[PDB]
Amino acid sequence: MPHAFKPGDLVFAKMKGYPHWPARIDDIADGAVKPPPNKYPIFFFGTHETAFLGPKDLFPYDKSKDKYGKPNKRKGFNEGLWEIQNNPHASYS
Ligand SMILES: c1cnc(N2CC[C@@]3(CCOC3)C2)cn1
Repeated sequence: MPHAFKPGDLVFAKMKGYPHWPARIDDIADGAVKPPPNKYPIFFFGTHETAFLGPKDLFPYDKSKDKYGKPNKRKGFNEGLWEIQNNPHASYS
């Protein structure tokens, strides 16, 4: 049965106005800005942007990839699909 989300988990993350997007739950570095309550730091592959999202917008990657893991015209998306599939735990700093 599912656990709560934890750093390192791979998802498609949904934001208003964008397609479900390959992403990971990030760690918060020592000294770094914490998310608001009930929110997770989401790192979007390809764009390499961070946003804070709750579980309603987080779809586990394994379950969702057949639906959401197809090329998209949007900037950074296809790079994002390569990242999540090929090196999802790398440093993208
Ligand atoms: C400015 C502000 N937010 C933006 N996005 C928020 C979600 C998004 C999906 C892929 O990367 C992150 C795009 C883009 N530009």
